[PDB]
Amino acid sequence: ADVPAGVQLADKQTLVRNNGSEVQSLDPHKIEGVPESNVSRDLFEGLLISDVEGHPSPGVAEKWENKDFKVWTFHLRENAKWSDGTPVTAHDFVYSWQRLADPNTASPYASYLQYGHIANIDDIIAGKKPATDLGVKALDDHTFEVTLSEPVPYFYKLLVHPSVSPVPKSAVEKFGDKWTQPANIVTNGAYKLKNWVVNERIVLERNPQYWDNAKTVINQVTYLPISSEVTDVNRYRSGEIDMTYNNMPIELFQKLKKEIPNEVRVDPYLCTYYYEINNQKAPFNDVRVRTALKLALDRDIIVNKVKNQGDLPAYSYTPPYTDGAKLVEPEWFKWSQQKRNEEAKKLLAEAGFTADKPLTFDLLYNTSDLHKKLAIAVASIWKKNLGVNVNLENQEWKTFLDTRHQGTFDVARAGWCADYNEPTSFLNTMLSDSSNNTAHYKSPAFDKLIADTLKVADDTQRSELYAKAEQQLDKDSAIVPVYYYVNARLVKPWVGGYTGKDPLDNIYVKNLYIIKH
Repeated sequence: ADVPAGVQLADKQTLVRNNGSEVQSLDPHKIEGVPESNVSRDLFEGLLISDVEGHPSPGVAEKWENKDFKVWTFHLRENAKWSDGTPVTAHDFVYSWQRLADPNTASPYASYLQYGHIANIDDIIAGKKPATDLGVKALDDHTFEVTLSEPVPYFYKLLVHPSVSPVPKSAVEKFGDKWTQPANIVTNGAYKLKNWVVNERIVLERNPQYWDNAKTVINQVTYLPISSEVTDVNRYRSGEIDMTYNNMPIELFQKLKKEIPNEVRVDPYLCTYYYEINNQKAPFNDVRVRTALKLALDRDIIVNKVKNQGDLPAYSYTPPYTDGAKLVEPEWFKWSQQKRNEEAKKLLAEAGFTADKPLTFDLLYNTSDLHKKLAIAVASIWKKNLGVNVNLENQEWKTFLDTRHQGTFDVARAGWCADYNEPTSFLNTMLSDSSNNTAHYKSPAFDKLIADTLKVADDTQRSELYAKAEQQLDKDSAIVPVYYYVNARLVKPWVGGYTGKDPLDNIYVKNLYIIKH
């Protein structure tokens, strides 16, 4: 943390943050969500980290170079250490990235190594080559070298993500699945795990072995698993919570802006809210069905009437403000809703749906006041505008993610936030073989367009290919884009260090501080 000259620090430097749900895991290779990553950034530190404004900055690596954007060499700081006092080395990273790549780890982010194009990743993921064949090596204890199969100019930007953070081999091997328990875990971020009560709280305490520990101000941070945005706001206003999760209650949001304007933080956020269609399950394997749902959804109603929190109606997967996005707004988005509805009704009728045999399916969402209210509204909009019947089903976060990976669903509420600020952070998740492809979308044409982006050595050609890839996704109606999120949350006046300038919202508690109040 960088405490401005003249600010008075509170005697007690403790923080309570709501985290939206119970985490899937504390193991960096078994996680894929925002709640998981929120805790991960405090416990595990990779090569690079985001600074307070989100710029890729030195993490375990103090400096790095690239040779033709294909061979990246990371110089690790000599004083990087784990919470048990042992050094963080290049060998930790070799082991960790191999474990991420190994099919037996079954990481939801195994494909992150394909996104960066680390040498031999496809064969390793497919079980054709051993994980030890991955294009990574420790040149010495403090030098980690990464070899890519093609030039990736933005490669370093990927390295702040939890999936590429180091894990302690000794603990993993000795304790297996219980390595993340407080008594067994070993961490290298600014914090260490003190307590973990499932569905109650996660308590982290400062890690004195952290290389930058002298600049850490908060001594303890608690992460709560409250999925009710109303409850989160209530416990924030009661004094228990210092920072809410960034999902706001429809019930209370308007009032909050007028009641505590200075505490309501609303900043740009590179995330897209959409309805994920299971593309491999009939009748959703029919583009006419998918297009009808996409068109019959009234974004103006949802975004400006039901939600009204500053979100922008979406027509794409990648947010248009992503660095490098030069997207073409589709013609259907410019139409009137009635015109969209007619087209939707016509396509559904074409697909074989009548009043006698209407389209009926499930709408899965993770337990939440916001998602339930949006799902009820969408169910109503689709019933009125298209004559479809929707069965709402809620599931806890971890279960919900597993269900989408399993393909045991029809339509699911979804949200994707950038891992790095570049269009492929979104587009790569729709590749036929992506470990993050929960839409179960497989398009050779889409795959080709993205493959071509690293075959050109020009940003204008790359951007045009990204625009074409979005048009392909849109023509196939892979998903139902709803809106581009805004990062809205409540932050107590005494919480210093949260600028809200980072569009990826990669917060580190080590950068925050409590002002005397």
